[PDB]
Amino acid sequence: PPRPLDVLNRSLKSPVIVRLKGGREFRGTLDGYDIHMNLVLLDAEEIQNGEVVRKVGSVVIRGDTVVFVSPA
Amino acid sequence: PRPLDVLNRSLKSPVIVRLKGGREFRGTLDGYDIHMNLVLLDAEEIQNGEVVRKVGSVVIRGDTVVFVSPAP
Amino acid sequence: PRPLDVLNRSLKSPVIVRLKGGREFRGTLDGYDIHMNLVLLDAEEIQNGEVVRKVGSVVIRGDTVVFVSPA
Amino acid sequence: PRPLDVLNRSLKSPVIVRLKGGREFRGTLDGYDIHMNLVLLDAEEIQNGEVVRKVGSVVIRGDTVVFVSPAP
Amino acid sequence: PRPLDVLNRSLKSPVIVRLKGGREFRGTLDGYDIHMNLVLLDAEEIQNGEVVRKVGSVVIRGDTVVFVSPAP
Amino acid sequence: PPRPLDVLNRSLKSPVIVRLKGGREFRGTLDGYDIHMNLVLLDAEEIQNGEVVRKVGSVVIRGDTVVFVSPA
Amino acid sequence: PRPLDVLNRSLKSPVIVRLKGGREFRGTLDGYDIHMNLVLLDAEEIQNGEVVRKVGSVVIRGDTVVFVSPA
Repeated sequence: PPRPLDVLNRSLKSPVIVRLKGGREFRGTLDGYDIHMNLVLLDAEEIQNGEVVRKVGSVVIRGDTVVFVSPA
Repeated sequence: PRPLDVLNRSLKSPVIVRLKGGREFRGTLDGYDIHMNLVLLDAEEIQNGEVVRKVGSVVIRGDTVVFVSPAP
Repeated sequence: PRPLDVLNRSLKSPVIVRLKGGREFRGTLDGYDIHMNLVLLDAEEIQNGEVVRKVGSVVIRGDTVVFVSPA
Repeated sequence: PRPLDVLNRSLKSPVIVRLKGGREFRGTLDGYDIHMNLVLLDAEEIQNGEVVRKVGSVVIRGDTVVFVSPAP
Repeated sequence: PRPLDVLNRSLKSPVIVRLKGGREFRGTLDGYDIHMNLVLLDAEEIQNGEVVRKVGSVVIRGDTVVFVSPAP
Repeated sequence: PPRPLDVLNRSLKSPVIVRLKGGREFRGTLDGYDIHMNLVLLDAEEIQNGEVVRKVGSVVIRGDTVVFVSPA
Repeated sequence: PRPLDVLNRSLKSPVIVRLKGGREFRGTLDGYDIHMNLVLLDAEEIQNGEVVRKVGSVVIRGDTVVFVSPA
C-alpha cells in the first residue's frame, strides 16, 4: 500500500496548500515533516476564511490541526 | 473481515471521502496506512456540494475522515 | 463478553451506525477491526430520518462512531 | 476501589449510560473494556424523554460515554 | 507530588467533579483509576444552581472530567 | 533544550495561573503534576468569565483541559 | 529538517505562538519538548489584537498549539 507520508517526502522543497481545522489554511513551501505529520513551511501565508492574515518566512504546524496537504 | 482490506481493493480506483465538517473529496485512491491517512490522485474538493478545487494529489489526515466509499 | 465480540455476532446482518454529528448508516456489517472501523455493504446514509446517499459499500472510521446495533 | 470493578458487579443488571449530546441508553450491561466501550442488551435509546428506538444489543464507543449508573 | 495521590486523600469524602459542557457532579468519592475514571456514591448532577439528577452511584469517564475537588 | 516540565518544577509550592479550555481559569499554589500536565493546586480558586465562582482547598485538573501555566 | 529542528534554531529568539481558540502568545522561546509543549519568556497573551496579559514566563501545553513561527 503506498504510504501517505512518502507523498509528503516526495513534496519536499515544493509549494503546497495545507488545510487546517477551523477554516484556517496555509500556503508555503514544505521543508520538513514528521510522524505526527507536524509540518514546517518556508515563505508561507496564513489564510483565514479565504483571506490572507499574515506572511512569515517560517512556520512549524502541529499535525493535530492538519486536515490535508496537497502540492500546489 | 478487515476494513483496510477493502481500501486495498479500492487502490487505483475512484472513491468518495467524507471529512469532518461536511467537506468531501472524490479522487483515485493511491495509498493508506493503519491510521487511515489517505492519498488521492486527480481529486475534486467538494464543499456544500460544489467543486471548490481540483488537485492531482492530496494527503489526508486520518483523524479527519468519517468514511471512504468506492465510486458507484 | 467483550464489545468486539458482540460485533462479530452481527456480521452478515443489517445494523444501524450512529456517527458524531448525528448522521447514520444502515447496512450489512461485513467487517471491522480493533479500532472499531467498520465496513457496510449496501448502505444508506441517513440525516434527519431521510436517505441522502446510497453506496455499494463503505468504510467508517472507528473514531467517528457513536454506536452500532443490529437493525 | 476500582471504577471498572463497579462496572463488573453491574453486569446483567440494568444501567443508564449517558452519552455526549444529552443522549442516553437504558439497558442491561453485558460487557465493557479498558477504554470503557460498552455492550448493552435490550436497551432503550432516549433523547429528551422520548424513545428513538429499541435494540436487542448495542455497542457503544467509550469516547462518547459521559457516565454509567445503575437504575435498579 | 502526583495528582492521583491527592485524589486518594479524598476516598470516602465528598468531592466536586466539573465535567466538560459545564455540568457538575457532587458526591462521595468511592474510587478511581489512572484514566481518571471516578466512582461516586449518593450523588447529584448539577446544572446552573439546581440539582437536575440523583443517582445512588455513578462511574464517570475520566475523559469528560475537567477537575475534581473536595467539598468547598 | 530546556524542558517545559522542569520550568514547571521550579514553580512547585509557588502561586501559578492556570488557563483551561473555554475561558475557565484557576489561581492557586502549584503542588504537583505529571508528564501529561495533570495538575494539583492547593488553596486555589476557579474563575469563569472574569469572575470568581468557587474556592477549593485542593483541586486536581485534567491535563487535556490545560492551555498554559504561568507564575502569578 | 523536521519540526523540532526548526524550534531549536529559535531558542533565545522571539516567536509567535497561535493557540486553538484564538489566543496568541508572543515571546522569547526558552524551551520545548517532543510533545511540543513550550516555554516562553517575557510574553504577551494577545486576543483580538489587544494585549491581555504580560508574563515573565509561561508554559503552554503542546496539544493547544496550532503553529509556532519565528518573528
